[PDB]
Amino acid sequence: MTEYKLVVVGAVGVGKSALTIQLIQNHFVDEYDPTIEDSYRKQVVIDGETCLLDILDTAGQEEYSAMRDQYMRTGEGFLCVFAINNTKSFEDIHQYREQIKRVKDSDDVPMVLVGNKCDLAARTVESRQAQDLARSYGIPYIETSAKTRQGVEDAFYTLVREIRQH
Ligand SMILES: Nc1nc2c(ncn2[C@@H]2O[C@H](COP(=O)(O)OP(=O)(O)NP(=O)(O)O)[C@@H](O)[C@H]2O)c(=O)[nH]1
Ligand SMILES: [Ca+2]
Ligand SMILES: [Ca+2]
Ligand SMILES: [Ca+2]
Ligand SMILES: [Mg+2]
Ligand SMILES: [Mg+2]
Repeated sequence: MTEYKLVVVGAVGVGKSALTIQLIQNHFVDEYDPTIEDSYRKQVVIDGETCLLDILDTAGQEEYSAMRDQYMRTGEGFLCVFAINNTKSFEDIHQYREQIKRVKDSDDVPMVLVGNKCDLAARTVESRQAQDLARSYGIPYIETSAKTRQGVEDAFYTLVREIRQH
């Protein structure tokens, strides 16, 4: 069957792991355990196609930035996550995209911009601000909550649909 290699990137604490775990295991992780690098694999049906999602959950701790080149090499599409209550994480997106761009030597790498924690009211990144960033990259912007599940399937499935346009 078709395999899609997805990679989830973004700053510390934005909810990369909680998003992936909500998608794959259908529950919310409330606690914080920093990730080094974990892999998840699950068979799903997307738009009638039975396929395998292979998802790499990466570290947001800058201390592990040296690992980024390797995972940017293998991935077919990237979920670039920030949190809507974390302006610095939004500003950090470009460093993730710029490296993805250099490593892929491409300006059309499949990606989706994700604004996570949309269940929280302490918003400092307005939807339109993120829409503008995504537009400049030529990719969709989607808001999610790993806590409530809002947008979670949408974000990952949209990334699959982006890879399919490549
Ligand atoms: N309210 C709310 N909290 C969230 C959401 N997503 C993650 N969190 C919380 O934010 C914290 C960090 O989440 P986590 O998924 O570990 O972040 P991460 O981006 O994987 N961190 P790291 O880069 O260190 O691996 C956890 O306490 C988690 O419960 C969300 O959508 N809503
Ligand atoms: Ca829980
Ligand atoms: Ca390279
Ligand atoms: Ca692009
Ligand atoms: Mg994590
Ligand atoms: Mg502002």
